[PDB]
Amino acid sequence: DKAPSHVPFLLIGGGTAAFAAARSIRARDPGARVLIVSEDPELPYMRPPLSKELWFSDDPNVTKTLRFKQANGKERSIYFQPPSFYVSAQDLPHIENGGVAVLTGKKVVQLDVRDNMVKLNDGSQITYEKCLIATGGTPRSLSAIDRAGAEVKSRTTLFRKIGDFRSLEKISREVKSITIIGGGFLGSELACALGRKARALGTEVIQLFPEKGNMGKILPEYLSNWTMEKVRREGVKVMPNAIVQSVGVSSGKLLIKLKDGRKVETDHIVAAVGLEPNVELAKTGGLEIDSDFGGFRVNAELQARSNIWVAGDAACFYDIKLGRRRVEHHDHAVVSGRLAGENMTGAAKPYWHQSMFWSDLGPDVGYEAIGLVDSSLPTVGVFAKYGKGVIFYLRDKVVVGIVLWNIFNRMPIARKIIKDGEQHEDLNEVAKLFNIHE
Amino acid sequence: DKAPSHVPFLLIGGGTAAFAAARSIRARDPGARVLIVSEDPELPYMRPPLSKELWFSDDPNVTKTLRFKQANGKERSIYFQPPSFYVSAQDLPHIENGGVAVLTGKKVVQLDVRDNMVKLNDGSQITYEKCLIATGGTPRSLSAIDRAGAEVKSRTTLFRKIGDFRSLEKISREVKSITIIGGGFLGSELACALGRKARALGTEVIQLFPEKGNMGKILPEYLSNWTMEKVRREGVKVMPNAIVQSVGVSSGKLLIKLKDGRKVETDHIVAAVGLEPNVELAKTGGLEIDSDFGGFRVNAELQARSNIWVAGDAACFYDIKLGRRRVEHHDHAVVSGRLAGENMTGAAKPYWHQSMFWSDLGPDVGYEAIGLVDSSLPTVGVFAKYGKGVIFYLRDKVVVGIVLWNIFNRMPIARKIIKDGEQHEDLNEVAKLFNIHE
Ligand SMILES: Cc1cc2nc3c(=O)[nH]c(=O)nc-3n(C[C@H](O)[C@H](O)[C@H](O)COP(=O)(O)OP(=O)(O)OC[C@H]3O[C@@H](n4cnc5c(N)ncnc54)[C@H](O)[C@@H]3O)c2cc1C
Ligand SMILES: Cc1cc2nc3c(=O)[nH]c(=O)nc-3n(C[C@H](O)[C@H](O)[C@H](O)COP(=O)(O)OP(=O)(O)OC[C@H]3O[C@@H](n4cnc5c(N)ncnc54)[C@H](O)[C@@H]3O)c2cc1C
Repeated sequence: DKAPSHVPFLLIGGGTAAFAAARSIRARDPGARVLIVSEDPELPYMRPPLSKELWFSDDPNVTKTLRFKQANGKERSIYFQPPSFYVSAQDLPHIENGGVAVLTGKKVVQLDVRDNMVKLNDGSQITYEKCLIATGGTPRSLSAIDRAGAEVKSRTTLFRKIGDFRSLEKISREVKSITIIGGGFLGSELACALGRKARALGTEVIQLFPEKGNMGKILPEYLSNWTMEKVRREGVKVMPNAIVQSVGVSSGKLLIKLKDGRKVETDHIVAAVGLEPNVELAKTGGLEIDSDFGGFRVNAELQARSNIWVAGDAACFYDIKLGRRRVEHHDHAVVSGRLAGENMTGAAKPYWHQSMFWSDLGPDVGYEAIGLVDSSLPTVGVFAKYGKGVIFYLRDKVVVGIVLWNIFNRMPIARKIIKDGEQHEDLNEVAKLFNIHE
Repeated sequence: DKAPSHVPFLLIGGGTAAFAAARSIRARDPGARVLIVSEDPELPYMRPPLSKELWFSDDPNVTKTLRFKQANGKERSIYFQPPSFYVSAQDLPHIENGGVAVLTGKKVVQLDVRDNMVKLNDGSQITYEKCLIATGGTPRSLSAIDRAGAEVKSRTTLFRKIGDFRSLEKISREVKSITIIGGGFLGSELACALGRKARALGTEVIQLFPEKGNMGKILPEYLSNWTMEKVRREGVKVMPNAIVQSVGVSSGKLLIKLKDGRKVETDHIVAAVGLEPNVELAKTGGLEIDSDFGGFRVNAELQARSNIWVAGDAACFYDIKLGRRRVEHHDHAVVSGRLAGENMTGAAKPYWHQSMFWSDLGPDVGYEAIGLVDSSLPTVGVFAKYGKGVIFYLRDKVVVGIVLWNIFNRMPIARKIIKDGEQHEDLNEVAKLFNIHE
């Protein structure tokens, strides 16, 4: 309840990276006292289920329980730990053997790097010995929607939190037409999710984006096209090559006008058009932000200053093997958050273990990716029963990124390929490492 | 001298930044053991005298003694400390209360960050606890000269080291014409030095550069032009707007041909056209280079990795007040080197004290500078008795750089102006702080 005046380990933001760092610290410093300061009233929880498993649950009380069944059939909660796992912030300095506390509903509004101090929105001040910035990011919006009136904004969801899942799940049961703007994995996952729900009600789900196919920036054109067909088969009207010119309300309906002259009538909009790193604290903290990738600029060890690290979506870090990056993946927040916790306890380790990404777009599509995955890089695809396959992303004749298409339990192989940096003469032989033959 | 297997503090490079760090480390830890590895045969020495005082010495043995009198008339050596200040590398781990050693004539060729180890050109391996990279930079040459024959290269000086001063000084007494290429402070300082020698000796000194006038990139056009006139008054033939097309030999002499119709014939060429940061070790070390400014990319505390720092000309650092920069100034090497040393002894403080710059172009021109000094920025100059004046460099209606023209003992005032960063209603009133009125 009441924030202590001083804490050894202070973690800013109560998300995935923060929780991984808290567990990492406690593992290496058993009696450590870690304080997470989270503006969100919720305790740390994982987000991937918010766009997937929580929508495919048979339990009608899922919106209340926030529980789901994993791939192996085991049921669990999206929260990393139950409330009993944590200690209260007030008892954190006094409790024997320390623990992990979460100060929910409180925002760090000022970072005093000189005096190792943070100021909260309620005027409280907390001094620290080692600080992790794990603020993640805010979902971006459209300028066309920003310029629109207040009703348009109130009928637009920026999907990221538990509150967005509950509000949107209720909307899906109240309106007849939901439009998703954005072709990325998130927008495509929400389209498949709302798509399955729409079938029970006979409602409409629309997805439009500027690219020529789903994940146009990520997957090569041919696979992006195939994926778009699978999204359509999930009960989605996909409108590629769509750039939003303006948005307004006409007779109660939302009217989306595209630059190509087309117009779309809908009841509600979901905007999935990228993430904005939360770097407000860089101003008072005098911390550097990366102008190319956004976010806090940190080195290979995720360190910004003597006792300040950054992990998760907010951390623009230097990859020794792949260059400066900023990754927005669940496993990355775990890996980078875990790494930060180790470095905050003297590990002095650099980012080395490459984190992975995954996405599920209906039952027939499951993606796993790792490394530099971008459609503008040269690509070589090897497939077998359309069906499954691997896509290698090349730079300087070396594989720097891999996308696995309906191939599971083989990420270590992909990680080793990127690691060794070997110049392969025939990627067909390399595809056999992923059980792709013929 | 032989290198130990281990040393607590390892400084790569034996220049100004390295010495300032060694002095700083020892000041903080009077028992520290510091090893400087220098590819140069010389002990650490300051460079500004190589283009100024050493050429105006009243001692005809200056080229051998390398001693000179400062502005206050106090004689001293170009070396930071005499050999008695240092100990041998072999005895460094065994001498009680440690000391500072300089491994001369050895080049670190490999940096193994993982194992905190370096490899020398002779195969020796040295492990460290904390490491500073102070490798400075190599003088840049001209493509036109790179294309010329070996004889042309043999008669071109890349002025930077003690050997270049001795070689060029010997030449000035053996040839009839020397040509300096480059309009910066270095080229201009050398022009004034050789020009004075040419006065009471009967020889020619030529300076040519593509800019409209000396320090075209630094000073405003009107002040650059005024400075060019006084360099000429020192006995120099200044040829602005000169772009070299080729360099060849003609009857034993060097014939420079500019892109325009002009042609210059001289006996010797001195090239002073910028510096190339020495970042060879970034490859094996897995260290990040700055593609914009060059050099190693470090944070505000001059840190690159957990136990690696960078200082001096080779350090691209984050200036909390002015942004990311890389400065190539003597005082910067001292300030950043000693700040590095402090941070290598647990200080953990950012670059906050702004370093200054100076240049002497004859007896009637004394420049001092601080902050972001760039002719492409908007400037406001205030002058009194042409005489003296101050040049304010503005960004966002705030002073970010100051050049003082024949105004001394007032750098703390210029530093304070840049520190406060307040929008001034009238810069004339600010100029009064520098004793400029009417
Ligand atoms: C709906 C959804 C589905 C996803 N699905 C997948 C998937 O299938 N696969 C995959 O690999 N990745 C997926 N991701 C990405 C993954 O969830 C993110 O990379 C991960 O959540 C990043 O965690 P984080 O801790 O870095 O940031 P966050 O989880 O955003 O944590 C930051 C927290 O700090 C708080 N905060 C911010 N500023 C302050 C402040 N000043 N003071 C206090 N608190 C502050 C924020 O409110 C927030 O609660 C998904 C993301 C979303 C949103
Ligand atoms: C002639 C001259 C005049 C100048 N006059 C002025 C002036 O009036 N005012 C001013 O402000 N600045 C002046 N400067 C600039 C100032 O001298 C520099 O900013 C300063 O020398 C930078 O010091 P440093 O230690 O960073 O680099 P350096 O002095 O270049 O030190 C680097 C050293 O490390 C060595 N080294 C490099 N790589 C390795 C390796 N792998 N292993 C081992 N050793 C290595 C190099 O050989 C060199 O000896 C002048 C410079 C010159 C050359």
